[PDB]
This record gives sequence, structure tokens and C-alpha cells, in this order.
Amino acid sequence: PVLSKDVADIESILALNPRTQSHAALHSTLAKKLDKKHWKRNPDKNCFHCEKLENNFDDIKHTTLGERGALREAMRCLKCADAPCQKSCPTHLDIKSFITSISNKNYYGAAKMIFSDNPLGLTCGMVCPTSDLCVGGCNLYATEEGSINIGGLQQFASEVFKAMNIPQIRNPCLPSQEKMPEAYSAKIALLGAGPASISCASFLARLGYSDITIFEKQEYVGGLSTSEIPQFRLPYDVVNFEIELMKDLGVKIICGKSLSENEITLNTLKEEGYKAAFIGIGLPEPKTDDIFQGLTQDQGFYTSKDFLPLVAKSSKAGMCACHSPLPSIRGAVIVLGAGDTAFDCATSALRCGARRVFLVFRKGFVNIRAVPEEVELAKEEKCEFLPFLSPRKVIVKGGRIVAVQFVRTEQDETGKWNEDEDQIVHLKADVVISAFGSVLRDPKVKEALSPIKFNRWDLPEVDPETMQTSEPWVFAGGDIVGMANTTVESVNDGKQASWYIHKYIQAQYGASVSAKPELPLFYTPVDLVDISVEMAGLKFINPFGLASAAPTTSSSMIRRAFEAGWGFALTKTFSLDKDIVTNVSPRIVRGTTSGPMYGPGQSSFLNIELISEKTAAYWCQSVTELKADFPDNIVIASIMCSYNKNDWMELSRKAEASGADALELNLSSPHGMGLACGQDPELVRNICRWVRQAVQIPFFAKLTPNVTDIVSIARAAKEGGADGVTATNTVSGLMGLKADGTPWPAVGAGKRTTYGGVSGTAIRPIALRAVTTIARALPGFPILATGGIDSAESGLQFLHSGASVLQVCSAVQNQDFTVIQDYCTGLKALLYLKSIEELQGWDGQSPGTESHQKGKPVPRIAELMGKKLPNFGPYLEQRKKIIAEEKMRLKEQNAAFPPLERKPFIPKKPIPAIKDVIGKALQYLGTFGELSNIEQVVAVIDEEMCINCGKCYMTCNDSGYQAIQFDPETHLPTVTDTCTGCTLCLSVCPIIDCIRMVSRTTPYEPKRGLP
Amino acid sequence: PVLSKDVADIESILALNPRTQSHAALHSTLAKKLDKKHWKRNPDKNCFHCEKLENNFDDIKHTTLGERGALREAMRCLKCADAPCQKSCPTHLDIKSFITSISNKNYYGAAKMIFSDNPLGLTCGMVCPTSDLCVGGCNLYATEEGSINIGGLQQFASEVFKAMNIPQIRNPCLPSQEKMPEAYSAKIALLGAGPASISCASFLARLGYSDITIFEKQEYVGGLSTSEIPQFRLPYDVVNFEIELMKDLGVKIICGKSLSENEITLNTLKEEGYKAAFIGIGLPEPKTDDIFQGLTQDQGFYTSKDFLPLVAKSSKAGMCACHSPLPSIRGAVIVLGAGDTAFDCATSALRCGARRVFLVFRKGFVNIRAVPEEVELAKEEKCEFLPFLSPRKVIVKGGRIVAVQFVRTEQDETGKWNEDEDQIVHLKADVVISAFGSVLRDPKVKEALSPIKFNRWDLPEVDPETMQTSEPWVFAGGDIVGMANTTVESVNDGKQASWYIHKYIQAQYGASVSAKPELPLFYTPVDLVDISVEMAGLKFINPFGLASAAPTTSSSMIRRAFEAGWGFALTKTFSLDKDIVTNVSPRIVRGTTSGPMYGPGQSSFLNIELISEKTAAYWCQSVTELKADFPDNIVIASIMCSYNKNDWMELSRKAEASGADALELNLSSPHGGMGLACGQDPELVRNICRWVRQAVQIPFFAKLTPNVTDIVSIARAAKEGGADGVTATNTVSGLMGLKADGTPWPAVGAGKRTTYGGVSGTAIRPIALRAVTTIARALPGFPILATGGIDSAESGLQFLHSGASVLQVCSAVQNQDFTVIQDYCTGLKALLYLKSIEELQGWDGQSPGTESHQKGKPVPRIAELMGKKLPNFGPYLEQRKKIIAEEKMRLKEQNAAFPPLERKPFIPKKPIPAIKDVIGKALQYLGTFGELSNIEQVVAVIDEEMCINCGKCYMTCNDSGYQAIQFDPETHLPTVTDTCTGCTLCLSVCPIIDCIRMVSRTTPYEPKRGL
Ligand SMILES: Cc1c[nH]c(=O)[nH]c1=O
Ligand SMILES: Cc1c[nH]c(=O)[nH]c1=O
Ligand code: SF4
Repeated sequence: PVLSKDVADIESILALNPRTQSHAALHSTLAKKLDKKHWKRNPDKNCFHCEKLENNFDDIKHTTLGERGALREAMRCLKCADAPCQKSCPTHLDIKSFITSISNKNYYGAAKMIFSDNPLGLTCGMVCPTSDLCVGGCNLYATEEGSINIGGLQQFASEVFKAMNIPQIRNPCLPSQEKMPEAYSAKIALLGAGPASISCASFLARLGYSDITIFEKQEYVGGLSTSEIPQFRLPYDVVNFEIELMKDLGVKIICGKSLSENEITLNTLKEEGYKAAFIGIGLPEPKTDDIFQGLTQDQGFYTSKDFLPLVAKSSKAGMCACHSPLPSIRGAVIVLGAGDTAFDCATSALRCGARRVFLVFRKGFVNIRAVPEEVELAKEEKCEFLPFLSPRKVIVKGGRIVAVQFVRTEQDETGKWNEDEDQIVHLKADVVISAFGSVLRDPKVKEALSPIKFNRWDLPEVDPETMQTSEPWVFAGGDIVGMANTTVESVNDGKQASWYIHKYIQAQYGASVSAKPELPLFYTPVDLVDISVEMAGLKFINPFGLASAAPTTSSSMIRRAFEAGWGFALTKTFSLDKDIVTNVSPRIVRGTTSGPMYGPGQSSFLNIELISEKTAAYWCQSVTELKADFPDNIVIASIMCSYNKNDWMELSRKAEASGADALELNLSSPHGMGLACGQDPELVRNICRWVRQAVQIPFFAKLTPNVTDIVSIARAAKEGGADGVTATNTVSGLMGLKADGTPWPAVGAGKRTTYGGVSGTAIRPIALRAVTTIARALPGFPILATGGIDSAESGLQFLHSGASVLQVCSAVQNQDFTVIQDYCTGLKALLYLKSIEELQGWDGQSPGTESHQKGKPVPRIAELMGKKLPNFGPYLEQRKKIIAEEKMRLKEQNAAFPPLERKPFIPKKPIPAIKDVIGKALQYLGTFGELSNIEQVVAVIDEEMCINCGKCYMTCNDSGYQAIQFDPETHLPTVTDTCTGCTLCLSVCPIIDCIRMVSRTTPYEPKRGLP
Repeated sequence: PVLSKDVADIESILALNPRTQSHAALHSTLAKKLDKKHWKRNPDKNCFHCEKLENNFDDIKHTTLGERGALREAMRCLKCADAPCQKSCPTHLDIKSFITSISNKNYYGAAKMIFSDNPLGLTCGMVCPTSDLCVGGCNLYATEEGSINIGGLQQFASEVFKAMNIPQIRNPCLPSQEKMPEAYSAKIALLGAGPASISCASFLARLGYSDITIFEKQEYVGGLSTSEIPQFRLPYDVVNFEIELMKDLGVKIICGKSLSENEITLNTLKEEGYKAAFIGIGLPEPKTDDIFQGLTQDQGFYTSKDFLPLVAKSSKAGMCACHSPLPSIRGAVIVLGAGDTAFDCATSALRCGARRVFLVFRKGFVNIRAVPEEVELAKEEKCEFLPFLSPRKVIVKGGRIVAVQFVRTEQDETGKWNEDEDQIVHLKADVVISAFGSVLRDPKVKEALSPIKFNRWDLPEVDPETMQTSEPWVFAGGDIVGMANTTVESVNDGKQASWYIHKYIQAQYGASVSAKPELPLFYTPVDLVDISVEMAGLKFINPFGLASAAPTTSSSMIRRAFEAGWGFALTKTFSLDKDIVTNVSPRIVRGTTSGPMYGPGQSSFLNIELISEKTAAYWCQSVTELKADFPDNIVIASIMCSYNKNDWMELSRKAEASGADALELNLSSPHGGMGLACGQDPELVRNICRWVRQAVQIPFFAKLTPNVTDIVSIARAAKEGGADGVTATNTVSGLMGLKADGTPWPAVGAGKRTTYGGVSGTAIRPIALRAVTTIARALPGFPILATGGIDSAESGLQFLHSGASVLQVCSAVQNQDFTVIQDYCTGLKALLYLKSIEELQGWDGQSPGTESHQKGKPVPRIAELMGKKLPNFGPYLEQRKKIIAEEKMRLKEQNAAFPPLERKPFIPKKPIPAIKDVIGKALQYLGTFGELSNIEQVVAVIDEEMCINCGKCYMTCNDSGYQAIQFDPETHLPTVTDTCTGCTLCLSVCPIIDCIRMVSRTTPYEPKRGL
């Protein structure tokens, strides 16, 4: 037969494989109109019908992210200096840092940074109106692809931390409880268990106060996060999670107790010995209108304070003891108002069975208070909008509402608003929900706050800097003060008050506090993990250090790196005066190793830099100064001489005398098998011998990867007396040419260049091979790793490969010295998680991937699965039909009485130290002959995760075994039995873990070419 | 002094540098509220107040892209199989292919693909309602980051092509015009010079028809693209560009005669000897309403058909000889309707000076059918929206409209719309514009179409597949047929018609046409460029070939690659029967070299694959069949033996006898400072080449490994042994990474074992490029076949410039499919063609010089706007808007300047370089470090108008450089100071291409010695 020709059944497999076209394509406009419907993904502008949402409380947030989407967006963030997003965040979250942590896969460190400044970090990630806050200042708004999804990233990192089930711990910088001064036992009262008081109590507990009580009127906690924000924006289990974190700090909550004249008052708190009080009761009553006087819910009238708590109580499992039904909202619903509550009333009314929802407001579209995020949810769910209408009267017939009369409004010459009595609208309605806002009106509650001063907005008056009322022991914040318009601002109000409550209480006990307010961070048991390591008789407080490179150009830079937390640092390589050099410019350029992607996260750099231009006297004086000031931080002096015994001996002794803990020998010098000393084992052995005879401190040989066998050079260094090797220096390369042939870097008028050194993540596979091969050949010989280390996650790969410490250059060039805090918290988390048996199915900090579309979990419904319903076109309609019917079956098949007491996971094995993980990977490395060819695998695709791109199919067709069927109608792939398990399809799929490799169960025959 | 500390002025420079935080930050809610306005980038929700737009016709499209943004978005596209976006494009554009070309920087190839199926490809890129077309089907809608900006990408590639100023050429597949059959001289008439006729005439001219005339009623051409679509969405020079492309094919346009009685009729056309006619006159008249009878423009009334051409004539330079005054539209403007025209009237009215615009429509918001893109523009410019109002009276006093009276509208149960006479609105207004649609209604125009059949909507009937009317020689398309609602569907109507006009005319002359419609592609002189090359006596039709790898697993795949256009291919390496191998699985994994980015454009792969599992008998028979079927495509047999003379001679003779054009010796076989493999030892390579040279007479090439100290010594030994060239290079040995539990990937068997693998792809391109350059400089003229990260025409040309003659590809096909060859070939043709064009020297290949821009739109060149430290946020942005608006007004009150350049194509001034002409031309720039000038230093300089204020340059200079950048605390604008050393890190990390540039240093230079 013709061996080079596909047989008919493979030709059939290949039907949808791309082919080069020779002509333009003929398709009529009518046929194109009909075919469009089959592939449609987004909403249809001609669709006017609301799709059925009765009893559907699934997440509708557009900002929710899964891990795949979160990694992409975190990598996109510029991680800006003095970032304007943080300036625009009311709690001043270090967004730069927590997004950096997410991009490095350090979800713990991200969450810790979030909760350090915002104890309701998950709630806020979900509900913050970011377009009017952090995102509104994001620099990437100045790009076509637009601003960063900061809230979704905050939500993702916080959701992972939640799933870790790690508790908050008492501030570890505090003295033991025993030894705390008496002032910290002062009895503190907080009124209302909403965002403001939860924040305030949390920060007070961080400061060490041990007697903190929140008194809550209702039987549920969380405030408006619980009672009014819909479950389809903020799941109730988020609120519970954040309350439990605060309770870890000892805060007490007592429900069923009210600030009111016949219960708790300021006077009764004083009588009972309370020393300070925080008022955080919000705005508990609806703003009402005479037009609705006497109307009952049974007639069809609600305020938002009546309606939204009913929906919350029904839809939020564990909010109440009583299971309760969803309000029977049938027919046409009129929502009055255009604030943000109005849009939650409209979307919630659809969940209660509304046939039609009209949002009617008394000003125009350009006057809507609502953030666009909030408006869009109502728009996409087909609520109707009626502007310029002021309500005049509700029509009641047969005991129920049947219509609302309105008068038109308009804006005149001044700008101020008139009503037009002659221009009426009679709007039919079965239900009316007023969303006019909220107030504090209850005279009993107001009198319980005697004698604090109220302002003309009729709210407690506070100093906006201290949150103190006119009574010095009473503070207030959140909605009740009338500035905060958001959860995060109410959180910040409690945070602000906490410092000044602390100051007031301390002064009452005769103690002063710092002139600069200084609140503690958020802490968990992860932060107590020991990440120190000893290597070559040297103690490293953590394994991360600055490589000898541009980040160590000046010793003042090393000083700042030590102040940031870096465990050790190399000097830039320096030499004797005779060997003075002069750099050229340009000399450091970005890598082209991952295409025309600019900005953060360059996959490599190339440099034609020389050794340090600063003198040996500068570096030796600097080493003395750094070791004087930072005795616990390791300083390694990097030195270079030509192939001359007397020179190496003189320079090494000079660096030793300066106080260096160790030396690093840079073997890049040309000599008299490559042109460099480091490429010849005999020269390396001699250089190490000369230094070993000259000094008594340890020294390490820095190996080049540009050699046939780096184990040869490493053994030469050991034979010469080196105490270890640094693996590796940069890979020799040329990073590319402009289209006119000239290079980059191009030096001088001649536009000349020379071969440079490639650094960064593009050389990590080369460095990782070098470290592992040296570690297997020379067991126990200390290795300092360098080559693309840019995270705790990747640092741990080099530790597992045999290195003891981790040098970094390019990751700092891509960012700044503060990445050390990400690396340290990330490594602590990785080691801590190894002790948690309940998380053993995770890959480091990553939860096992389950079925999702757009990071939202696929509903596991019998009638959604197995049956070839992709997420587009008519298949998507059928999917939505199936989900809707199952929500209705869910409305009766009704349960909410098996929640889950949230108890943290406890380590059930010792937490490994660094020395316990070094080299653990080497057991899996060997020769090719040690790999099983009997245990073969095949690919299997999770159809529910697939996004129908066909990349697996095209890679198997033109780089594989033509083993994947690609359906022409559903665009769903299926791996057939001809799969060889090569794993290319998995490697190109855009969805993490959509494709998995599983043990082959059918007989396996290698394809030998037989007909 | 303390050398390791920053002096005072450096400490202040470092003021905004990121530092690690040990405490939570205290910032009051009130202070946060006041600071938020300073940084604000996006629209303020509280802004009731549209900024001023009078006489401002600058681009407002949200989809416009510059090069930086286009490359990012094109790399994001999954480049899907059987792509649904193409299914959803009415002209069936190969979106996958043209976006692939953009990602590979081949803007010519992308434009050629666009214009092959859409002769108005630039217009459609700007105006297509993609959310209802191609983008509505995009698979990436199923990700959080969302669908691809297809239209903006189409616009960008077409804009670059426009700037190339290259003409369209006659279809080069046609015989010369002297020897075309008589039928192609048939006189063809088209009526109306809009998108439908322009498309129809273009495709007819592509087919070879030489007598094609478009008869246009007006003095201007382009149809609605000219007369009504606003300049701030579609610049007139786009329309002119596409018209001139069509005139390149010989289509004639005659303005001033109409299809109408007493003018042109179907009867006059027939009598004058026209053989076919296409009706593309659109809907030339406004849909009227009796309530507007007698109202005049002087009173303030317009239909859309009166208003929008008035604005076009004034704002589009080159439409008229008349410098037209913009309609003075002061006061309140009421636009009636909510179709897409209504929104263009609203935005255009602002440009005329309207103070407020109301969009008033008779149904609800759910019932608006305008695409969301178009609604968003009116919404963001603060137009008001009034639903459920039907106009009843226009009130005129003092000779001017002063108000419009409406009645409320309402739906029933039946869904039947009613008007409530008792519910009235009296809206004050100075101008009324009706946007009720367009119609064909002039009795003499319809009478000129006698006797074709019209339908119940008074439109000509066509067969929807052929576009033929009831008269066989008359065809129709576009708006006039009533099916197209878009420019692209109108283009498609003309495209569809062109084939059946062709079929009809050919039949009239007694000739048949193929049953499969075959419209020709779009061609330019670039497509005639020769990209063949000769090497080692072998003739390659193009320099691109498949490497010996997974894309050549089977000879059936090589066959399909040749059919796609690949110039050559390697077999997978094969061996004698006794050397049979068995692969393990998994064995090919994605690279980790550019972080957790999944899907397209993987920056590397790692493989632990062996040689072919298929027999030498399979491969030799396959080579015979491939060479019999594709004699002009080069087939190179890759072979491997152990270090054995008899084996190498036997296998190489077997492959030679099969008809292989050449052999490639895989030097990966183990044997025994010269490692394990034969390719790492020059003595072994020399002997192997000696053996093969004795055995065969065809050329052979030694495939070098990069895993060697000195690859030149290996290449020299191969040449001494008799090889005719070398292939540089094989994969780089590496370990791609470990999971957090220490297990490797790939992991084989239950033991999860691995071995060192080979790294391929763009991550190893700097290594391969250094290898090719160093061999080319040491062994000038010795043929080099390059392999290692070649993924585009421009990377291919880097390797040619470096001394290679042909270009092997693997990973780029694994990342995609075989059809990338068409991108590579057109891209290489374009790169060589542009080298002959003097007017484009300043480009870098296909990339224009970057002008100052924000979000890809050029910054206004205004004096008071330059150098005034006004970044694009907060109060500075408001000042920029004032300055821009002010001299839009000064450009108004002086109404001169109507000189739109007449478009002439650039002409090559020297011959087009052939492949052999460019080989090695980069080597002149390579040298030793000592040959680099250290006198000619550079410094960095920042273009503040392109800056997006991220501080990355600042952060990198601070912690990886010389603390030489000032970063302003209020404007977040950086300035390079005189302590710059030209190191070039800041440029290397800046997210904006060419925002930072290196320039010659003009101030005295001293190296920093620290001392
Ligand atoms: C001195 C030096 C400069 N650049 C590098 O990449 N490595 C080195 O050792
Ligand atoms: C046989 C072979 C497999 N994989 C590679 O990367 N190179 C080779 O030569
Ligand atoms: S022509 Fe229009 S519909 Fe087709 S791909 Fe381009 S933008 Fe999309």
C-alpha cells in the first residue's frame, strides 16, 4: 500500500483540520444569518425575554476568577510603584504585593497581605464597587486591554486561603497573656455585628485587648452582608468564614441584645464597667414615604428593609434557625429608586418569581447613583428602566395593589428639579418595592445614645480622623456616621477607630502610645514556620539571596535588600586595581524568549556587562560595613582574577580580611575547550587550590553552564578545595536581530555586539538539570542555585533538586527587592501545607482542579452531564432550561439543615524543615532505561471544562497520531484508542487540567508503520 | 564615609520605591475620599456632565489597537480549528490565519488574508458590529478575560498595509489580457458606488472582466460609508484607500447619472449592449412620519438622511469641493428612534454643538435593537434616554421648534403596543432629528428597474443564493435587497453575486464554469517575490521545512505539509532493525519558561522521545513515494546508528537508494570533557562523517548538539570528515520542573520516574542563534540548516541574517498546525519586498516607526499640550480635555485646510533581495568585546506622552541599577537624570514599546568607581 497516505478513516478524522486555502469562500448572506445562531456565545441583542431565574441564587458576578484566569490576570498587572489602585482603596491594601504573590502562585501570602489591612477581605473582593475605587485608578486603564480585575484577584486568593482552613492566631509579637499590662483587660463594648464593628473588634484584638464584646440586635451576624446583599453576589459562607477568623482572636459576640433606651444604653454600659464603646449599628430603618402609608406586604408593598431580608433568610443556609419560604412575588414588580439597593431589589425579585420588573426613578439615566457593575446585572437580566417619574399614588383594588400613578419630572434652567402635574403615567403593577435608602429614626435607639451630639443629617457626629464622638469614650463608624458608602469604607472606619480607642483606653490607665499609629498585621500558624538552613558551616536565616549581578551593583542596594528581609547577598564580582574594566552601553536587554510581550515578567534578559566597575577597596569597606550592621545576614564576596596564582591569593585574602562570610569565585576570565577558565577542569582545580591555600573562610566556585559536562567542572572545584559550587552563571546566547540585521544590544555608531549571557526563567531547565546532575554525582556537596528562581514555588524545585540556598537576579530586575516577602511567606506555606493530611490532594498551594466554566463550578446535575451540551448556541439554551427546571425541583426538595461547623485543619505530622526537603526529588531521576515502557498512559478530556478550541485536535493531527475526534456540530473532542500518550494535547490545552493522562487499560501496540 | 548607605539626595530619589511593610496602614475614610479624585482614570459615576465635543471628530472607537496592543491580543487568540468566529463572519474571513499572522508580526500576510475575502476589510474592521457577528461566536467568551477584539485586530493589520502604500495587482493566475476569451470583455454595469457594488466589481475584476463600470448618482463615492457613518468612527481616507485598491483592477466609476426614468434604466443598459447589471443603490430616502409634514431645517427639523450627510460633508476632507459649514445645532436636540442610526445622530449632534441630546423611543430599553457597542458611545457621552414615548406634535413658535409632545406607550397581555392618550409628555427642544430608517420610494427610480419582480416590502426580489433578480441578467444586493443590515453583509452580497454574474455571462458566450465556485484571492506585487534558495547543490522552493520531530512522526504528515506549501521536510530519525526502540509515556510536556500561561504560544517544550518507532523499511518506502509525488520538495532522511562503520554505511546507503535528496546524521547515540553522545566529541563526529561520505554520493548534514563546550570544533570536525553542512541545533538538555511534592513532569509509571529531556522552542532560540552565528563566522560558506525556536518569517530572517540557508521548524507547529507555512512565506516575501522601498526605511521590518500614542491613538500634537506635565488621569486629564476642546474650537472658527493627499503607490528603487543576498549580513556587527566602543555611551530618555505611569523603570533602576530616575509623587511621571549609565534595564522592562529610547550621551561621562 501507499504508506505515506492517510487511509479513509484517518482522512475522516482529519476533516476539520486546517488547510491552506487557494480561493475566496462563497457563503450567502442568508445562509450566514442562519448559521450564526449555532455558534452564539454571548447575549443576543434581539432577545428581549428574561431567562428564567426563579430560585436561582448561583453566582452572577462578572469578576469571579478560577485559578487559570487568576494567574493570567495577576501576570498582567504591572505591579506598579506607589500604585494608584492602592491610593484609591479605602483600606489601603498593598495591591501590588498581593497580586505579585498570586502571580507567583503564593495564594497564602496574597491572602495574608489582604487580611492584614482588611479583615473582611473576601467579602470586599466580592462586593467592592471597584470601578469607583481601586480599579478606577488602575494604570492599565491606559491600555486597550484595560484595567486589572483587582476584586476578582482578591476574591480568588482569599477563597484559596478559606479552603486551606487555617486559623488566625494571636499577634505573635505580643507578650504572653499573663504579662500583658492591666489596660488591655479593659472591658470594651461594640454595638452591631456588621463590617464596621467586626473590623474594629479585630484590630483591637490584634493590639492585645482580651475583653471585647459585640452586642448584636438580631439572631444573625454580619450586618447588611448577611441580611440584604444577595446570595448570588455574596455567599453567606463567606461572612461566616470572616466571623470565625475574628473569633479566633477571642472576640465575643452576644446576639439578641439591642442598643435601645429600655435595653443597652451608654449609661448602662458605663454602670457595668465598660471603658470604651464603638457604635456600629448602621442605618436600621427604611426611608419611608407618605404615599405608601398603611400598605401591607400582603397587598404587595415592601420597603427594601422588608424585602431583601426575607429573600436572604430564605436563600442563605445557616443565617437563621427557621427555614423560611421565598416571598411570593408574582406578576409585574415596580422597584422605586435608582440607588444600588434598587438594583438588588430588582434582581432578587426575579429569583422570587417576578414576571416583569420595572426600575422607576425620578431623575434621568445620567443621574443614576448606581455603579455600572450593579446596573449591568439588572440590564442583562432584562429589567426595564423608566426615568423622570415621581410616584404620586398607589392604586389598591380588591385589597391588592394594581397600579402606581406617577408625575413626570424635569430639570429646568437652574438645574433643580420640578414636577409636571399635567404629565402623568399610570403604570400597572402587582408588587411595589421602595428602595429610597435607610435612616436611623427609632427614638428609643437615639435616646440610648444620650448624650452624644448629632449633626443636621441626624447622625452621630465624629471627628473624621479619630472616629471619636462628643463623649470621649464612645466612637462610631460605618453607615451610622454617614460617610461610608461601601463595605470597605465601613471596614476602614472600624480600623481607624481601633487605633484611637486604643489610645484613649491606654491614657485612661496612665499609659501613652506611639505618635505614629501602628496597627498589627494578620497572622496564622504558617508565619511561625522555620525556613532557616545551614550550609557549609554558615547559618542562613532564609534560603533566598541576591546573586552577583545588577541588583548588587552598589552596596547601598544590598543594605536595602537586607532591610527588606533577604537572607544573603553576593557582591558584584570585583577585581584588583590592575584589572579595572569599563562597561559599554547599551548592555542589558529584554528577552525575546516568549514573544513580543512587554512589561512585567520578562522570560529572560541578555547582558554584555563586565565585572564591577567599583574598586576592591570600595567593596571591601562595604563588606565590613554590611557585616557590622547585619551580622545575621550572609555576605559572600564575588571575586575574579586572571589565571595567576599570586593574584587570586591576594584578592581572596583581601576579601576575607574585610569580613566576608564566604567567597564566590567567578570563573568567567579568559585564559592563555572554550576560552574561559571555568570551561576547563584543570584550570578550575588550580584556581580553587590557590584560593584554598590563601583563606580559611568557605568559598564556592561559580560554574558556567556553557560546558559539555558541568559535573567535570564541579568535581574539579571540589578536588581543588571548594566548599561548594554555585550553579549556574548565564547561558551564552544572542538574543536577536532587528529586521535590518543589526543586533540588540547595539553599541556605538557601528552597532556592534558580542555574545551575551542569557538569564531568567528561560534558562531554568538548564540550571535545574545542572543542579540535579551535580547533586547526584557529588552527594552532600553544597550547591547554591541560580537560574530563573522567581518564586517560593520554583525555589522549592531547586531545593528538591539538591541546592541548599537560592540566588536571584532576573526576578528582581523584573520587579524590586520586596519580592523577598512573597518568597518567605510562600515557602512557609508550602512547608506548612505538607503537614495537613486533608490537603494532600493539592499541588502545593493549588487546590485540585474541578470542573468549571469561567472559574465557576459546573453544576453536577444528572440531566446536564454525559450528553454533549457545549456552552454555546442551541446547546446553551438547553443547558439553561435544564438548570432552571432543577432549581424549581430544588425549591421543593428543600434542605438547609446540614451546614458545616468550620473547624481548622491541624497538622497531623511534623512540619518539614529545609534540610528535610533538600534532594527529595533525586530519587525519581535516572537513566532512560529505568523508565517503564509497560505502564503507558492515554489522554482523557473533561468535556465540562472544554472551551471547544480544537488545539488538542490540531496538535495531534500535525504533531501526533491523528487520535482525536473533533465533532463538527458541538466542537467537542474525544480521545480515541489510537492515543499513544505522548501528552502534546494536554501540553497545548488552554484549560488547566481539562486534559489528564490516565493509565492505559486497553492493549498497547507501538506503531511500527505496518500497513 | 559610609559607602554602603545612600546619601541624602539618593534617599529622596528613592522616596516612592517599594518597601516591605511591618504594620497595617492607617488612613481615614474622609482622607481617602478626597485623595481618590487625584488618581481617577476611568469615568466618574457622579459625572452628570458630558465633556465638550464640538468639532471633535477624533476616533472614539473602543476597539482601535496600536501595535503593542495588537500583538498582545493576537498572541491571546487560541487560533481555533474550524473556528466559530469565522462561521459567524458574513464574509467568512479566515480569522485564525490572519490573527496568527499578526501574532507573528506579519501584517502584510494578515491584510492579504483579510482583503482576499473582504475588499472593504479596513472599513469592516472599524464598523462591524462584532458582538452580533464574529466576536459573538468566539470560544474565548468562555474565559473570564473574554472574547478576542477581532475587529480591532483586522483594523490594525489593514492600517499597517495601508501605510505600506502597495497596490493591488491583476490576478497573476490569469492569462495575459490579450489572450483572455471574448466573454471577459462583456460590458458590465453596476448601479450605486457603495459597499455592495464595490465588492461585486472587485471580485468580477479579479476573475478577469475588463469592462466594468459603476454608475453613481452623487458626486462622491463610497455610499453610506461616506455620506452618513461619522468620521469619528470611520475616517474618510479609509474609504478612499479601498476605492483606489479596486481601481487598481481597472473598475471605472462614473458619477452624476442615476438609475431613474429619463436617465439610466435596465432598458437603456440593454439597448447599449450591457450584458449584466448589479443593483446596489441601497435605500436612498428617509422613512417619514406625517407628524413632520412641512417642517424645515430652518425650523430645526431633520431626518437622518438630511442631517448625517450635512455633518459628513463638513467633517470629511475630500468628500466635496465645498468646504461645508457644520450645522449649527445649539440647544436641546431630540433624536427620535433607537436603531443604530439614532445613536450616530446623537453623537454627531454633540459635534455640532448641542448642549443636551435626548434619545426618545416608542418601546422599552429591552426592545432597543442597536448593538451594545453603538449604545455605549451615546451612553458614555451623556445622552439621555427616554423610553415608551411616541411623538405626536412638533411645536413651532417664532419660526423655530420649541417642543415635542409625546404620548405614553404600553404593552398588553397579547404583547400588543398601545398608546395612552391621557398620558402625555411635553419635552422642550430646539432641534428634532428623526431616525426612523430608510426606504426606496421614488417612483421614477423603481420604474427604471422594470420589469423585475418586487416583493411586498417594495424591494427587488432575488434568489438568496445567487442574488439574481427575476431577469436573468440583473442581480442585486446590499441594503436594497433588505437582508443585509451591515457593511460586511453588503460586501458579501456583492461577493455572492459576482460568481453567478460570472456564471451567467460565461453561459451567454457559450462557456461553462466549474460547479465549485472559485473566486480568486487578493494579490499585490509582494506575492511575486522569489523566496527560493540553493544550498549544497539542492534547490528549495522556499527556506522553511519540518525538523525531524513529532510533526514528522508519519510520512502521511509530511505529505500534508508539502500540500500545505512547506519547502522541505526531515524524516523522524530512523535506524536499522536491530536498533528498534519503544517510547515511554508521558513524554512531551509544555515549558515552564514563561510562567503559568496555557494554550497558544508555549515558549518551550521538553521531550524524552526516542528515534522513530517506525522501521527503516517504512521510511525508505515512504521517501520514494514522497519524492515521486513531490519532486520539487526536498526530503532529507534523518538516520542514526551506534558508533559502527558498517552500520552507518549500511543505513546511509539504504536511505540514499530510497531517493532521499540528502541525509541528516543524528549524533545523539551514546558511546563510551566530551560527555556521552557521539555529537559531543569531535573525533567521533569526524569518523562518522568519513564513513558516510565513503558510503553515499548525495549530500549529508551532521545535526549538532548544543550541549557542548565548543560547537565550532564539532562543526569543523564534521567538515573535515566530509559533511556538506551542519544542522544547528538539536535540543538543549534540561529538566523542565518538579511538582510541589517533588515528583517530576513528565512522570513515568507508578514510580513517577523521569530522565533528562530536550528543551525546544523559543526559549532556546538565543542558544541556537549563537550557535549558527559562531559556526558561520568560523566556517564561512559551510551550509547551515538552522533549528531552534523559529516561529515566524521575522525569526526565520534572523537566522538567515546569521548565516543559515534554510530553516527547520518543530515547536511552532506543535503550538499550531501545518498552515503556518503560508504565514511564513507571505511574511518573508513582505520583509524582502519592503527592503526595496526607500520611503519605508524607518520601519523595522513590517513595523512602522512608533509615534506617540495612548491606547494606540496618536496624541494630539498641540503646543499647550506638550511638555506641560499633564498625565492622563485625575485633574491633569481634565485640563488636557479643556486644551483639546479649546483648539478644536479654534480649528472651527478658521475653516480652511481641505487637502487630503492623493494616494500614489511606492515603487521599489533597487532590486528585491533574494534569500542568498541576505545570508550572513548580520555577522559584520558581531565581534569581540574589545571591538565594542566604550567611548560612545548612551542614556535613556522617556517620552512622557506615551508613559502609563507604572514606575517600573524607576523600580528597576532603583533595585537593579543606578537610582538615576526621578518619579514624581503627584503626576507619576518619570525623568531620567544625568547619573544614567545607559545600562538599558528600564527600557527592557517598560510595558510601552519605544516609550523609552537610548540616545547618544551628550554630557561628560565618568564610570562610577565608588572608591
Ligand atoms: C561578570 C559577568 C557578567 N555577566 C554575566 O552574565 N555573568 C558574569 O559573570
Ligand atoms: C531522537 C531525539 C529525540 N528528542 C530530541 O530532542 N532530539 C533527538 O534527536
Ligand atoms: S469582516 Fe467583520 S464580521 Fe468578519 S471577521 Fe472582520 S470584523 Fe468580524
